[PDB]
Amino acid sequence: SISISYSTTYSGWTVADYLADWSAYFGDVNHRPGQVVDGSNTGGFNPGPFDGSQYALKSTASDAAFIAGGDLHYTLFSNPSATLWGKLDSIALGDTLTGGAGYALDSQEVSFSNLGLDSPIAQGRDGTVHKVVYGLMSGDSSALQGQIDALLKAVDPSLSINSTFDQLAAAGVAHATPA
Ligand code: HEM
Ligand SMILES: [Zn+2]
Ligand SMILES: [Zn+2]
Ligand SMILES: [Zn+2]
Ligand SMILES: [Zn+2]
Ligand SMILES: [Zn+2]
Ligand SMILES: [Zn+2]
Ligand SMILES: [Zn+2]
Ligand SMILES: [Zn+2]
Ligand SMILES: [Zn+2]
Repeated sequence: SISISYSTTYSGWTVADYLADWSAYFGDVNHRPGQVVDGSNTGGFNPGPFDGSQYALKSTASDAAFIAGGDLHYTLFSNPSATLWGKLDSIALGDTLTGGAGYALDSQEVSFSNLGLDSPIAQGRDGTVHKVVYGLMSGDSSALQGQIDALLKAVDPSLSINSTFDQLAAAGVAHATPA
């Protein structure tokens, strides 16, 4: 079942409000045709170069960053091209990316783990893993939100992305860490 870690700063926040805030502050890195710049808005894999247990990306607007964890593969130019696929077990959100091939966030705000998301290569860019991560890269947490909402309801059908982190802690899903 999904497990969430949150800084006590966010106890009274809803998951949706947190995600919409973080995504707006991270912004859109403009990873799209004609706009990809190696070393600026590609992010990186650990161990990489195009596969690993982590994919991490820093904002180009702010100090926000995220780390996706699991078993992740990027097809680059191979068919189906520009597809991230594999198993997505976790998403960590916060600021100030450190490390590398592991990555960590200096300020880890919220992490969602045991996501259990998996997308085979055959689904291409329509895979859930691709859509969740590419959404974050593009300033849009909607895909992530939809997956979190379904996972929460699978544990306890009255929970949702409009639950506060404290409500999720009372339901046994979330765990606070010191600010
Ligand atoms: C090491 C990391 C990455 C590198 C070096 C990389 C490189 C590139 C390059 C060079 C392009 C431009 C290709 C073109 O438009 O012809 C591109 C486009 C794209 N990338 Fe990435 N990328 C990386 C990570 C990712 C990740 C993690 C995702 C998804 C979660 C992704 C999704 C896309 C998408 C959807 C496009 C547009 C594809 C198209 O329109 O043909 N990329 N990438
Ligand atoms: Zn955009
Ligand atoms: Zn192209
Ligand atoms: Zn694999
Ligand atoms: Zn493998
Ligand atoms: Zn922050
Ligand atoms: Zn599957
Ligand atoms: Zn219930
Ligand atoms: Zn109930
Ligand atoms: Zn706990």
